Amino acid sequence: GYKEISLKYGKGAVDVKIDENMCTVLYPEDLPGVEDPMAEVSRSLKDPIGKAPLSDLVKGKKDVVILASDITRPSPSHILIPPITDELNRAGISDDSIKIVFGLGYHRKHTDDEKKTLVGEEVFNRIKCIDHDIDDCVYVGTTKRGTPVEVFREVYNADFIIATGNLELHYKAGYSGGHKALLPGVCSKNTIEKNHALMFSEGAMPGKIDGNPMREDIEEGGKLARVDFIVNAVLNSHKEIVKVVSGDPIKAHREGAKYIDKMYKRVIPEKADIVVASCGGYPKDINLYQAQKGLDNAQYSVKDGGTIILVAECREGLGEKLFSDWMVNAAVICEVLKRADIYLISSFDRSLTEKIFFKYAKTPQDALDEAIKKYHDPKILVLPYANSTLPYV
Repeated sequence: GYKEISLKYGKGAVDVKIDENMCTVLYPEDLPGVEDPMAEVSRSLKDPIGKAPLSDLVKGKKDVVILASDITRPSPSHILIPPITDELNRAGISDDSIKIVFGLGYHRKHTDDEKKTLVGEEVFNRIKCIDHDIDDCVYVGTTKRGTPVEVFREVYNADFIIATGNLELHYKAGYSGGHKALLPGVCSKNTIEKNHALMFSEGAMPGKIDGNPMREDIEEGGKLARVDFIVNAVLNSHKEIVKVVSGDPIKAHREGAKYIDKMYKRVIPEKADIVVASCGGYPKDINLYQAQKGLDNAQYSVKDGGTIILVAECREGLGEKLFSDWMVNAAVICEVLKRADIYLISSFDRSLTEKIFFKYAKTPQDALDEAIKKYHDPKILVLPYANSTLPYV
């Protein structure tokens, strides 16, 4: 036994020493970003998953709409959109038959400069770039979960809809991308409101599609809006494009989700009694609110009655105002995970750490030594990069 594992903590690192036969250490396999992203887009458009290529699908269309967004940054639009329009032009579709719609959801409209940023100045000059108008939607049906689907008129009017965006793990929708570009981004306040209520279901969790009510509602509303085709950028932890998937809004998305899974999903035979999770260093552990991203990932791998040891400096404090005010009087995950014990190894003192219901230890080793005593031959799981590593049972 007695393996030494170093865990990132703030701007440095700290060691923990574990019986090697008691523990297992899971690491992400962060792929490097492609050397030529636009060429990668072109590759995947010749290689569409679950659909014939754009060449065969858009013949004779006159109102192609491309969905882009920067609700989530960094947007891939300026890389994905030009190679798409190249394919449309190749198939005989002129720039007057092409339209780009930005999915605002609840957010404010874009300035001209911000639109040029999102699509590139050359696309902006050739092709109309239109902000979602949340007050100009058209009802197209209700999902089986009761979400009325009211789509922006520009999108409703289209004879062909190409959804673009990122594809990564999402803490509620399981994964981003696919039909998510349409629902709720270019839908009405009603669609956005009711769909968002599914966030609080028990199956709204990262890495889960089937049985995820939020993901299922999204893909359903997306299907009532008849999204035709997706182009999605698979990102790594540095938000670099490692892969592009194109084609059927369902099948292409599943392919993208397997690439994410190859990088970040670490399947686990059962839940551990002790989980040691580092956020991976400053500034991912800059404050407790941000450290939650590590804890939200570790929460699925600890047993009922288990112990999480969260290694996160939080030099800048509790973080976001509404989250912090809740902890001392958005925080949802911490509240859920309190069927286990949580040690916080941080720059906080014991009094503050305990005031927010964490257990306190000076170092991770001290926390693990006291936790190990509370269990009979505990299984120990160590997540050195918990902000991107998803243990999955």
